[PDB]
Amino acid sequence: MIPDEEFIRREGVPITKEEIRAVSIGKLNLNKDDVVVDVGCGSGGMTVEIAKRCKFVYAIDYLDGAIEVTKQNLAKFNIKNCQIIKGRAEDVLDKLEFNKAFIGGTKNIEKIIEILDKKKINHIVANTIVLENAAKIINEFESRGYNVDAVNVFISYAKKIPSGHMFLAKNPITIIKAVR
Amino acid sequence: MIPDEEFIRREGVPITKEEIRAVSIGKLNLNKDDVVVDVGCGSGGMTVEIAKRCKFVYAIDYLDGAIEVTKQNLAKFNIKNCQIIKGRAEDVLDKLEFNKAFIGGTKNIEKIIEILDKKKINHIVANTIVLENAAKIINEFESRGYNVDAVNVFISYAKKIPSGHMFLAKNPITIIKAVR
Repeated sequence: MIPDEEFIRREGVPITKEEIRAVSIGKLNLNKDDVVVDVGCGSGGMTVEIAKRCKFVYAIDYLDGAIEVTKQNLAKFNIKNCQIIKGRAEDVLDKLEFNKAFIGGTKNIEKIIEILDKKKINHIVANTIVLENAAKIINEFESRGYNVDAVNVFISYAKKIPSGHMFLAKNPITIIKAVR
Repeated sequence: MIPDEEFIRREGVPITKEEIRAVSIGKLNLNKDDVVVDVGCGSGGMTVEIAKRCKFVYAIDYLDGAIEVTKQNLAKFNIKNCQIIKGRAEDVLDKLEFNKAFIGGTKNIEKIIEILDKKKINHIVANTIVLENAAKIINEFESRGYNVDAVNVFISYAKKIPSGHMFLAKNPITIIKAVR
C-alpha cells in the first residue's frame, strides 16, 4: 500500500511525499529478516512503510516534535515492530545490531556514513535535497567499496488554475542506493 | 521489493524505469482482492509488479516482442496469476471484468477512457509521455466525475566520469491517478 492523507502531520515537522517514499522503499529491497535503522527526524512516513516490510526498525529522531508525530503515526498503523530512539544517530548507531539503513534529514552525514561502513552495513539508502550531501554521500560510499546507484527525482504536481493544469514543483531530491 | 534489473530485455521493447514503476505501483493502491487490467506493450516490469500484489492481472498488448519478453519475465519471476491477452485494448477491454486499470501506451485513449467510464471502474492509473494524452486523460476523467491526481516525474541517473558524476536525464513522464 502507501497513502499520504492518512498520515498524522504537525506544523514545523516534515513528511516525505508518497511518490518519494515509494521510490526510496523500493531501493531498500526489504525482506522479513531485515533490521533497519531509519535516521533523520521526520513525521513517521518512511518509518511505517519500512516497519511494515521488515523484522524491526529503529527510528532515530533528534527533535521532540518529530518523535511525537512519529509515535502517533506508529500508533495509528498499529506498528509494534519499531523503537524510536531519541538522539544523535552518531551516538546511538554503535549500540545497535541491524543490517540496513535509510538516512533522511540528519546531521553529520560524514560521521554516520563512516559508522555505518565500519559497522559493516552493506545496504544503505540515503535521500538528500542538498547538493553538497549528494556529492559527499555518493563519493563517500563509492570510496568505501559500495556500488552506488543515484537518481535525482524532480516531481511536480498538477494544480488547476483558471487556464488549466499547471505543475507545482518544490525541490528535486537525490535518492542514493549503496550496496556492497 | 520492486526488482532491480534482472528483467529479460529485448531491444525495440521499452521497460518502465524502476522508479517510475515504484511510483505507479504506489498510485494503484493494490489489494489481494484487486482484479487489474494492464494495458501497454512493454517488457513486463509493471505486469510483474502488479501480479505480486493482487489477485489477478490481464496484460493487454498488441505487440509480439512485448508479449514474449513479458512472458519471459513472468516465467523468470514465477508469476502465475496473470493472463496475457493479445490484442488492442480498444478492441478487448470492454469484454474484460476487473475493478482496476493501469494504462501504459495506447492509441485511442478517449475510447479507452469511455470504456473504463461505462464499466464504472472506480480506479485507474495511466502513464504517458505524450503531451496531448496527458491533457485528455486528466480532463476526460475530471469531466466524468473522477477526481484526478496527476504528477510529472523527471528522473536523472548519476553517471561516473573522470571529473566526478553527471546526471543523465531520462524523459519525463506523467503519472495520472483517477478515482471515483
